[PDB]
Amino acid sequence: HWADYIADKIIRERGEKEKYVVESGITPSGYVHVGNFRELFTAYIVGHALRDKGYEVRHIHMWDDYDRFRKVPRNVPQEWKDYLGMPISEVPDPWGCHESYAEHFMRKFEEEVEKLGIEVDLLYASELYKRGEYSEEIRLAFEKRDKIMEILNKYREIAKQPPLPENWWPAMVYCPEHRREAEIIEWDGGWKVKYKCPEGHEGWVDIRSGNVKLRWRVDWPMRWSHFGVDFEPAGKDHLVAGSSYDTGKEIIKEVYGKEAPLSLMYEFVGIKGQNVILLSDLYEVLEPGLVRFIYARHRPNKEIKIDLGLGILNLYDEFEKVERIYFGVEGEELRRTYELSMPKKPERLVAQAPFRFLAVLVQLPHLTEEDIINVLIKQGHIPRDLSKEDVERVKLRINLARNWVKKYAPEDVKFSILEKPPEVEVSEDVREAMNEVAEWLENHEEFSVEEFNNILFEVAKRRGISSREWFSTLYRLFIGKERGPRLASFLASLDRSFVIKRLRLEG
Ligand SMILES: [Zn+2]
Ligand SMILES: [Zn+2]
Repeated sequence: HWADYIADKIIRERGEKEKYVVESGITPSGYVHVGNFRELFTAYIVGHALRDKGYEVRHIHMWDDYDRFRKVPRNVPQEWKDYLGMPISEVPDPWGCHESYAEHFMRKFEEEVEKLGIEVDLLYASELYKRGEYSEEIRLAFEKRDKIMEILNKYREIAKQPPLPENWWPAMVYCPEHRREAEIIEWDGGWKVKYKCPEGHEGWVDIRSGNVKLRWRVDWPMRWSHFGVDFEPAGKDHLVAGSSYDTGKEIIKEVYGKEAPLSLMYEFVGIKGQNVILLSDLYEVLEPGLVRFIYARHRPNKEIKIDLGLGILNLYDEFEKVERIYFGVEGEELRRTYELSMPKKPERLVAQAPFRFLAVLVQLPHLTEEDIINVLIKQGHIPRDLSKEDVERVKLRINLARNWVKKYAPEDVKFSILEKPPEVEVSEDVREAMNEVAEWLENHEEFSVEEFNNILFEVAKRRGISSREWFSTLYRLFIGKERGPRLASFLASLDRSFVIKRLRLEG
């Protein structure tokens, strides 16, 4: 919904146009994470609602792969200090799998975004620059140098930070002979700039080539001008008083005679109980649709803390419930959230096997993917008639539950069936109650879990047995623990004669 708002605020603020332009951008200096993805998603959701009003939109995702190589992350060979100063799109790939350093991190992210079904126009600074797509706007930068410096000192002073150095140029240079950054020394009134290469050297370079890059403060608003960016969310750090945005909101005006696009602050994203987290990490246990929904369910300035542990079970339940309400297959605002989280138009409900139950079924080794699917059918969680998408969705989720149990689930919920019963105190009352449950199971090949579960309380009530004594005993005889999986659906999933013989304390 907050995306529809900002949509109204965009049709209002900006004039009513034919096609709008939304933008997101990242520097591939390392692994683009779950926090960076929030920016692209925010641009996509607003762009999505914009189409929901009949307008047309272009979502530009800009890769600042032309930024210099400042620092060497962890896991990246230390022997790569030699490439600092070079643009990332020309720095080698530490692992060899790709052409550049920037490519390794860009490919991973673009692939992670596809599985989410989110479409965008990927642009590369390195290509736009080289092609001279920025020749003109770059010259203006030099033509309005004093103006730019004026603006940056205007804000630097509010924060009592010292003014820009006297011989400051709004752009840098990449030495053609060594490709490392270099301070610009001189300029004309058109093209050509002189630079003083680090160490010992001098030289001239033509702006019309691609070795004259606009420093970020100018480089951003120029970009908003070149393309017609109408909306572009950004990190808190760029929206702080005299930061990127405020300083660009002026440069684009006083230099490119344009109004800056509207913006929005998106907050932090992480996992509970907690070293970078990528979309790949969430994929190990979260369906792509779930990921999308999680980002559409929060307000931009409320941080997202995903519980990949025990709280993942209620996550799926709430998600499933909303999907059911959306298709009316179950008894208002969440409704539009479901639409906005989906890149494509909602087709129909797809078989939903309760995550918490797969976590249980997946811990019974004598069960194949087929067996699991069949259990789900008998206990009626998924229709008997499964489409292609349905079996495709249930199989993936089964794998997601198997992954969650191995790596994210707390130790408490792990269990294993005891092939033989343990020696445990069992009162005459419980004994007779288990005998009644076994008889009911022996005379009822078929039944619904819901009723089986009612029968389990009935027998306990008739004999006068508390919950802790009743359930902790059944859990102990079956899995050797005091607590365990929801009882009714658990027992129904096991070999029937195994449950009967165990209840009868004879096997
Ligand atoms: Zn690579
Ligand atoms: Zn040089």
